[PDB]
Amino acid sequence: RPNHTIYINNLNEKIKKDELKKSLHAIFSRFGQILDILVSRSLKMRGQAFVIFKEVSSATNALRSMQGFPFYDKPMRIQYAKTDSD
RNA sequence: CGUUGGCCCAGGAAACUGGGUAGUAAGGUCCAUUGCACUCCGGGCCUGAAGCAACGCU
Repeated sequence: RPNHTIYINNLNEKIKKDELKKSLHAIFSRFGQILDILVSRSLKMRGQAFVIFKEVSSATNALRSMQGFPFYDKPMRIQYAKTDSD
C-alpha cells in the first residue's frame, strides 16, 4: 500500500542530522520532488528517516531502485511509510 | 523583533551556507538501541564556546 513518503532505516547512526538530509536529498532528488525529508537522532528515531515526495510515483521508483543502496557504507532498508501530514 | 557588521560553533578546498550571540550549543569517547515518526527529550565519562557595535520597526 504505496504512500507519498518513504521510511528508511538501517541508516548510519553516527552521521550528523543536517549532513544526513543533504546527503539524502542528493541521493533521491532524482526521483521526483521532495516535499521534505524527516531526520531525527533520538533513541527511537535514529538510523532511520522519512523522505516525503511530491507524488506516490517517485516513491515506488525510489523504493524499487534504491533497496540496499550502500549508503555511508550501509545498505539502506526502504519501506512505504503509513501517514505523513503533508 | 528586524537589517548591516563583528565574534563563537558547525559544514566547506574555498568562496559561501546553517545556527548562536551555559556546563547549553559543540568536540571526543564507551555502553545501550534495527527502533514508524511528524512540538521536543537514553545512559557513563573529560572536554567545552561567543556572549559586541551602529541603525531601524510596532
